[PDB]
Amino acid sequence: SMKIDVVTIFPEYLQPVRQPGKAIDAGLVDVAVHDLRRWTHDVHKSVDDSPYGGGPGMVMKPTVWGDALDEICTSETLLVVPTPAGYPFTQETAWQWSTEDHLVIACGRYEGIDQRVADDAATRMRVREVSIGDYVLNGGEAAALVIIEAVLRLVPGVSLLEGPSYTRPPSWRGMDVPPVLLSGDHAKIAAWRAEQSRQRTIERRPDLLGFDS
Amino acid sequence: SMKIDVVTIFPEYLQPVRQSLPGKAIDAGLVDVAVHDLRRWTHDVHKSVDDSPYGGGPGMVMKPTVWGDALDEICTSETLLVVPTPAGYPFTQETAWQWSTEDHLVIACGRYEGIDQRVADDAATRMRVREVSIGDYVLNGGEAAALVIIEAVLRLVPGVLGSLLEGPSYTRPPSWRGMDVPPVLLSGDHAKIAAWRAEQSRQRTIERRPDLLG
Ligand SMILES: NC(=O)c1ccc2[nH]ccc2c1
Ligand SMILES: NC(=O)c1ccc2[nH]ccc2c1
Repeated sequence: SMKIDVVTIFPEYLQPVRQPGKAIDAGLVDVAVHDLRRWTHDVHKSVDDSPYGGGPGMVMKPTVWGDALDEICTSETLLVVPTPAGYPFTQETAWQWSTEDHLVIACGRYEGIDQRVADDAATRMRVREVSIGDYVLNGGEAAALVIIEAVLRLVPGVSLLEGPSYTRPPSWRGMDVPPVLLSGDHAKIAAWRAEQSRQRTIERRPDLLGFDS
Repeated sequence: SMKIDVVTIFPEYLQPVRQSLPGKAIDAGLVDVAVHDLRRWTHDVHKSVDDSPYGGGPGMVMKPTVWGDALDEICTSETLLVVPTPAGYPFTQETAWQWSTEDHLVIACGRYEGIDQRVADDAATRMRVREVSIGDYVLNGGEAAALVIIEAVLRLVPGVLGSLLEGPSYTRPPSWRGMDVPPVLLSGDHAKIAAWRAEQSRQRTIERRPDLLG
């Protein structure tokens, strides 16, 4: 069983998590979404301020985050902070996190979260700053959705690129399913599929096989 | 001015990003995101979208006749057809920049073990097709990848927003739970601040992303 808390200033953006939806329905995992502004005290509910040292944009204040995480996290929590400057989130990471009791995902907006939030949390719990890929999102919420989906499907009770797949009809718009796939010859099918995967990995992801680019 | 059509068997997944678009950008006709239920193009009363894989194996494959009809209706010769797949080329910020100038993106969201390959192969004979992965992890389907792609692309579209890793950022208060903001940031020596940030970036990139440094 796993508990996931997501903290965000846009809780409505996390609704796609209800599809993970079937997983929540079957009660293996519970996912709860929290509005960060719940932990503000001024009437303007401010969560951001200009950066020390200058630069464009705003930084999320540590005070509000600290109060939220104080309430939501325990010492057993794995605190996950999406950020383009994070360690890479990979399938290995997803396997690792799949056996955790409690994930808390802190979703940043603006130019990021004051670094002391993660630093303070790390004195009490395990903290993981991670990137889901080399592109810029408008905030951590889409990353949270990717992480949740990748992790939940590995929870107990829920190399080379995959080649092309085919299903019926065997001829469509004058394009035939590769004949070997209709042959029923398991050895020849396995071989053809390995060759397809090789071509595809070399072409699209040569890095996976230890080649440049 | 970009139109994005997304085709999926879970259209509700994409509704929050649809509603997150700034009214001003929609009012100015800079952007439109439309989401379509793939089952609109099914042929049978059971609204079947998948079938068993030729050659055997686990899971199911999405039917080419259904996808073929959907894309026939939605795509034109000017369309850039995006197909999220773990077997794709990597989607990066460079990709997002390239696609941000397109008039029409169509994102085909697959489930199970993928879409019959003839769908993309046939589409590629009359439009540009891009199979892409958003990272090295497995999702249940393409919807979360579509969300990522839509966000990354649209924030580059002129209007809709109205190397090395970045280092740490700080804001008020100057002291918090025993941790001080690095005094250099308060120094008013902006050449020194820039050099400090550069070194923080170098150290963080070495620690977290050595791949970025050859
Ligand atoms: N690529 C990422 O993982 C990423 C990019 C931008 C972001 N902004 C807030 C969180 C976040 C994550
Ligand atoms: N990592 C990806 O981009 C990814 C993983 C699994 C998927 N299933 C369907 C589309 C898709 C994309």
